[PDB]
Amino acid sequence: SGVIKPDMKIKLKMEGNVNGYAFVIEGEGEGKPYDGTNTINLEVKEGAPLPFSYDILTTAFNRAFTKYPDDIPNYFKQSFPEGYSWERTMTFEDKGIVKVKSDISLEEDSFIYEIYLKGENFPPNGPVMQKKTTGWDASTERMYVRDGVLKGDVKHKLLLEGGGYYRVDFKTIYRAKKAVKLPDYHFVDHRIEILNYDKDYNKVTVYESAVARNSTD
Repeated sequence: SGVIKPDMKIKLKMEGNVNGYAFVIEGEGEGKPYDGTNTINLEVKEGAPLPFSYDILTTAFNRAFTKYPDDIPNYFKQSFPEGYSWERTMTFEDKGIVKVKSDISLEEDSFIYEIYLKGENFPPNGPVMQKKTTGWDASTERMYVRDGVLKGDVKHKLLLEGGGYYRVDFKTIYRAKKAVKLPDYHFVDHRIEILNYDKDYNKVTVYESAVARNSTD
């Protein structure tokens, strides 16, 4: 049988620092790895109230939760039980930058994430530090092998209060902790949202769906 069950739990901890503000968030959730869906409930443990847009954290809160057709090798699911890690750079159009890394492990029927996030150079009157974003657009991530590991690129966008986009390029490198069958170039279509939040985003629920498809259609 599979180490990845059809219903998997999620536990995570993030240590973060954005424009010098340190914080700690813990999360618990669940998802359906084979359906590509996941929901995480986050709680700020240190650093409340967060003085920046929560949207710069949400995509850090696991591509094991991706629906894949059998004919596209699944880099992420094949990596278990050993698991995988990822590191990501998010370059924002006003020169803000987030670097985030996460280690994804498995114990019984929970994935465990250990996340470190550092955001720098956000303008003090920009949409991030002034909490004027409303969420991410739906996106498509381009997945392809480089130097033996899997890269994912996204030409992404945050939506702004009052209309308009705040563009953000994502570059992620995913590293399996064992030899796996490598996929060809393909796409993962995402939609992430904040489902609910309390006043200062101390308690937040995030949902994401993700589905893979070929690059030859």
